[PDB]
Amino acid sequence: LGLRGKKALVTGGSRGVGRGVVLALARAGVDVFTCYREESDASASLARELKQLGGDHHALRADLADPKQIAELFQEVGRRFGTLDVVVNNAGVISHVPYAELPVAEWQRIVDVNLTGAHLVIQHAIPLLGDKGSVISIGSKSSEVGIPLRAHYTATKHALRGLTRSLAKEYGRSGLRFNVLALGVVETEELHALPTKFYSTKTALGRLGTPDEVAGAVAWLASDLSRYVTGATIHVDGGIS
Amino acid sequence: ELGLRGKKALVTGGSRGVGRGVVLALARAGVDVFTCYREESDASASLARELKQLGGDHHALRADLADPKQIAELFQEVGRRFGTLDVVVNNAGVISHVPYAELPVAEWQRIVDVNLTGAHLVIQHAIPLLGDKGSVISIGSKSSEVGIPLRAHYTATKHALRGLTRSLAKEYGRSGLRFNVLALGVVAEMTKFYSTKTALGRLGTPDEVAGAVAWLASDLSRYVTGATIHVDGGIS
Amino acid sequence: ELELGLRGKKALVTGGSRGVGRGVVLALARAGVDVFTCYREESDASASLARELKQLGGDHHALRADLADPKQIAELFQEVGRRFGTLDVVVNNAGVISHVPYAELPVAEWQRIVDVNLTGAHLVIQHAIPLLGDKGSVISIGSKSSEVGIPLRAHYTATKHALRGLTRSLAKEYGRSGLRFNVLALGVVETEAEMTKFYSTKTALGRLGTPDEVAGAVAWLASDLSRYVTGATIHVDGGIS
Amino acid sequence: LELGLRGKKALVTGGSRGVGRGVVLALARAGVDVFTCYREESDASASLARELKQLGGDHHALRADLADPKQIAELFQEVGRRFGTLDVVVNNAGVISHVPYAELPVAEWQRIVDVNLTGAHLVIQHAIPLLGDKGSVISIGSKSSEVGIPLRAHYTATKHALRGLTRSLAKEYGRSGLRFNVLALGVVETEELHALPDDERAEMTKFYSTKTALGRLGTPDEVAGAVAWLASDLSRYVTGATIHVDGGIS
Ligand SMILES: NC(=O)C1=CN([C@@H]2O[C@H](COP(=O)(O)OP(=O)(O)OC[C@H]3O[C@@H](n4cnc5c(N)ncnc54)[C@H](OP(=O)(O)O)[C@@H]3O)[C@@H](O)[C@H]2O)C=CC1
Ligand SMILES: NC(=O)C1=CN([C@@H]2O[C@H](COP(=O)(O)OP(=O)(O)OC[C@H]3O[C@@H](n4cnc5c(N)ncnc54)[C@H](OP(=O)(O)O)[C@@H]3O)[C@@H](O)[C@H]2O)C=CC1
Repeated sequence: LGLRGKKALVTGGSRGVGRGVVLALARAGVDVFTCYREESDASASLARELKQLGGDHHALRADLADPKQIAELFQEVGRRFGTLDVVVNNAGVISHVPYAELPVAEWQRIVDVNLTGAHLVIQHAIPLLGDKGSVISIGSKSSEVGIPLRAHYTATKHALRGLTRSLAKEYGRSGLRFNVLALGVVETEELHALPTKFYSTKTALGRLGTPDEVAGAVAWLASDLSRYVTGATIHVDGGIS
Repeated sequence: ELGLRGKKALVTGGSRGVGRGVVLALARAGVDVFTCYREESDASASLARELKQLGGDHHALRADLADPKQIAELFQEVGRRFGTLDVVVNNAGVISHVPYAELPVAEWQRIVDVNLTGAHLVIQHAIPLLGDKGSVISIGSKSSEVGIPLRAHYTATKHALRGLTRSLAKEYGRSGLRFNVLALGVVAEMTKFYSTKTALGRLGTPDEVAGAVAWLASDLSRYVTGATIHVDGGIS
Repeated sequence: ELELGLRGKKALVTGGSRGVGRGVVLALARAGVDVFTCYREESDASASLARELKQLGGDHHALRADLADPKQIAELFQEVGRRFGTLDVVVNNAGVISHVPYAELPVAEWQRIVDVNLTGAHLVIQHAIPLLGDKGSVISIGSKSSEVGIPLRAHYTATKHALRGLTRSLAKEYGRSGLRFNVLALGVVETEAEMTKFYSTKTALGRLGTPDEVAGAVAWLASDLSRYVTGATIHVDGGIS
Repeated sequence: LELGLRGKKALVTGGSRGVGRGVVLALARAGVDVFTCYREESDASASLARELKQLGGDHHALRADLADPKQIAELFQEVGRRFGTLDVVVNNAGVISHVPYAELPVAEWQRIVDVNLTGAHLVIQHAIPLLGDKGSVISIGSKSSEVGIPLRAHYTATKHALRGLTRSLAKEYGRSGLRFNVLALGVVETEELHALPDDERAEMTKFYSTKTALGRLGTPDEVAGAVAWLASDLSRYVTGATIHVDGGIS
């Protein structure tokens, strides 16, 4: 595996899947740079824990819907890190709106964060990945299945597959690998609600996913054990539907 | 058979290429065809004439699909001239060959605004006009599965059309609306580079696209929704 | 020019006495296609089929032939050669299924599902290729379920998925010879209360399929309107899960 | 984040040559007790047994023609008798041939079906009682089964069948602690290296590297990297999936 000493950027790592991937990479000895949109309890506790671990980690506010802020985020990634080994496009948004009522600004918001943001993050990171780098984008199985009231979400998550596939062709001989992780249903802040079975019935394993299991796949794509894996969609979904 | 005669269709980007073939083939079959283009050209003037000469209630207006209010205007005129729609064909799209590291954000936005947001807005405006029964066809690409250097922004948008279509299929299926994607292949030291990749050894023609479009517009495909139909000659 | 142009063609449809095959056979026949069909055992289904084909005047033939036996596939095609001489359309529709727990699946039941669904489909195609000549459309009946997975039926989905891998190489091999090969991925189709609503909830259209809806797709693939379609998996499944 | 592979017990079919030999040796060097099989006594099988002996611990290599259900029963008598338990199964044994489809004799179709599809099915069916409440079943597939290749339709039919088998088995046994996945391989250099050279000096290598994104063929050890992950608890939520280890070939 050999992750110790690498430098990784993980967008949207203050909550859920991003927070699990960030903390798991850090405990493995990866220098993890992460970002978030707004100062909240989650990012404050995230910085607190990142400091409690031994490593060169950073957590900065950056709204990926604003290309200016992506440029500033990568200014200080190159300032503090200088290089990157792993980029993990994980930041994303979602909303449940009937399609006929979906406002143009909410369509544009989901496109700007989930798709244009991941693209700009990748584009800025290409110079800093160098001779060798692994780019991982978080997709979802739902874009193959289709879910009502979230056509704008599945549109963006499926676009990441088309983006990754062409990028893998373009930069393969440069030593850069691009892949997508197709996620099932991962338990995140369902703990904030009160009474899961609806989705567990759809899985083959009979349980929802955990952010650390996504981290297990991210760690493999970060590792040289996957050095011949590029342009692929890796399903980490428990065989759902 | 297909039973297309009399139905009403909107085909975006019908002045040239694949769109012009679909528009002209649907018109000759007795379909009232409403099409649009981005800029007044010899192709759009030639198109407007050939349409005006057929026994048909055909229309061709200018509408830049990267401008949401030109799309809203386009559908005000479709609603006045047609009142209703049976089939919509998201064909308008753009492509450019740019080294990814050199791709400016504006050219990225242009491909997204036309290929992705445009198709979404056209669909969103057309749903009221389709009523209780309709068939929405979006033009995709086999290249979004293969990957093509210098065109990651293009394959991003064309693959987005599949994720959109799959969710719209499930949202509007019980309302009588069907949503599908046509994955197209390549439509002489260039013809044969692509012919060698095909199973049939030849490039496609717009009228063969019209053959699939016609099937998806008919009740013969009434149980087909949320699908990606490959019209690519088995390429790659 | 936007017409199917099926009148006068010659078609072979395997397993045409019940279910999807019977619907495809009768729909092609009513459209003026001379239909050759087969079945495994003399029943009233086959007797009803022959009586109705006689009532729809045309050069139709319905013979007994067990596709699990390569000797009877060979003779079926001697009869096809005698009576038709040529073929325009082939529909690999015949297939068997059983619900057996995978650990208790006997070798003979596995082998019979393989013999009929896969080896039989392959022998039908191998025998039919000479009869198709310069131009022909081969259609194999697949299933959407082989992408989803169904417990107690891993042998069924194994064979129905194998038809896709066979079809795709066959399209590459014979494309320049004027032969097209495709698969119809079927959803749940009404044939021979709780199950109807159980599967209808999984569709996008909220209803199960009809054999005539399959025939609508077969009709397209048999037509010149699909002359550039080959090596494809066409889904006729109502958007099922 | 660790592969906890030391001490596990694996069965890798067809381990004397090529990809399976790379997977056997890589797993054995990692502290996995590896059971493997082969069809005929060759110098490849003897070389494998000797190199396994230079390692530890107890690896086993036994002849078993998987076109014969009786010899698969023999193989699993010896596995349950020397191991008693399995943690990983890799369906790697496979055959291929170039026959013009119109010339393809029925016995050659049946041979490819017997080894690539029925053989793997019997191996999985015999291995389930030994995998218990936790196990990982990996089947070696091919990217070529979705691109299509002339003169090999019988091969791509069987390699694509493995995906349909795997997906339904994942649904059926997922709640029992068993996971099932496919590794779709690209062009992996094996002893391609003997049908040298000009035929091989860049005719084969260059034609296939042009199709890849990385511009190079795969090695058995890179396949072993994927087999390692799927055998590990880092992939405990990965089941019913087709993992592409193909260098982006298309
Ligand atoms: N939850 C699930 O079931 C699964 C998730 N996914 C995908 O995994 C990824 C993680 O999502 P998930 O964990 O579920 O939800 P999150 O709770 O993680 O919410 C979004 C995360 O990304 C950040 N974020 C949102 N918008 C921005 C923005 N403009 N700029 C920077 N950061 C932003 C958020 O930071 P902040 O706190 O400041 O808002 C937050 O950390 C998503 O892409 C999702 O599509 C798909 C299938 C399984
Ligand atoms: N480029 C590639 O290598 C590709 C690999 N694959 C798949 O990887 C797997 C192995 O590929 P490869 O490394 O080339 O294997 P090889 O063709 O080089 O050798 C096959 C192995 O399987 C053994 N084996 C055990 N039982 C049998 C049996 N009944 N019949 C035949 N062989 C048996 C063989 O033993 P023996 O020494 O007696 O022959 C041999 O060790 C195959 O399933 C293949 O489909 C998929 C895509 C591409």
